[PDB]
Amino acid sequence: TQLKSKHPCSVCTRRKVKCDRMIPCGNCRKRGQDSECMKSTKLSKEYLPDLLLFWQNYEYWITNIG
DNA sequence: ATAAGTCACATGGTGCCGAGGCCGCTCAATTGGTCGTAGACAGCTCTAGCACCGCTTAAACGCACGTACGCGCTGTCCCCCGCGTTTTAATATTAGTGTATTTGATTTCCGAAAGTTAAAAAAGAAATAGTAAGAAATATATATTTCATTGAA
Repeated sequence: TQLKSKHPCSVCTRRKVKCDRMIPCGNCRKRGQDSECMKSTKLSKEYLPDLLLFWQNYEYWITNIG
């Protein structure tokens, strides 16, 4: 779930009958609109570890050598 | 006779404090207006529950008889109370921790409210099957006829 804000959907704060706290929003999923979710603040992970693996090769061939 | 100087004397004026009066600020209470809404009021037509009466009889009252249980008497036995003397925790006094409720603040939740809108359904008509009564089909028992056979006119 990864809930760290516990703050309601800003577009959904208008009619805040429920708040499922799901990403992007349970109310938006009921509403079927992800674009409206992006318009608000509203507080993708498998590429960071491979890039860190790649960093070791980068700093050896740029900073140390070259 | 008078200008100038002395001495006291009576009053003018300026200043902070005290007491009374007015005013503004705020909060609560009260009342009038207003308008959506509901209740009183006629008004009408309909169910519907008494008055009567016949009647048929199930039920009820009355008189007489008796015996099944209510109570009274008398024994005999168990059976809580009454003291007397030991035991034993209730109980009031501090007290300390560690829960356990309560109050503000807030912030995210949940349903009253209003407006459309579609489904459940209610009434009425038609189909159809259940059931009872009637008529026909038929199986069966019995009389009747006819022929054969064997004994009488």
